[PDB]
Amino acid sequence: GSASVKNETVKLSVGTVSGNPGDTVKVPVTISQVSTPVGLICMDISYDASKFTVKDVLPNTDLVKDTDNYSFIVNTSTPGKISITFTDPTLANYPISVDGILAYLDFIINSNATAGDSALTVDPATLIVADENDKDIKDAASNGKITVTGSAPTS
Repeated sequence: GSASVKNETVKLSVGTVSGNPGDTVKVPVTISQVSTPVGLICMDISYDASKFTVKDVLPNTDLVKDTDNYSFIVNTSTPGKISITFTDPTLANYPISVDGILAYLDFIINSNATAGDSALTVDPATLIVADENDKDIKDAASNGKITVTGSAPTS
């Protein structure tokens, strides 16, 4: 009924994870309350480049399919910024209108990283979630918070 022909408010959610210095932490970006197929996703992750270091990111292939159609775009910007963009032209074949995790962000917590809570600032302006009707339909709050335990003498 109210989906596709009607656009809803898609929540982009992230949570709080914990890790140790030298431990690799994976931050899942959760997409919730989606019913209309999304096609345009862009997000800038501005994080602490000294405390964390991104390895790579895992796209959820349930949602993002046939990434070879340039549906998967990751530009590793100047240290601390990750420009991630998922734009899929294959949205009629694969309608991302189902919930789950969008992508998993893998960050290594640095050896010299200080304990405490440090959140990853996902830039809300560069964060764009538009469907095939090109409407930004996101209720988004995304600051992936990583609680560094600091389980060591110090680091």
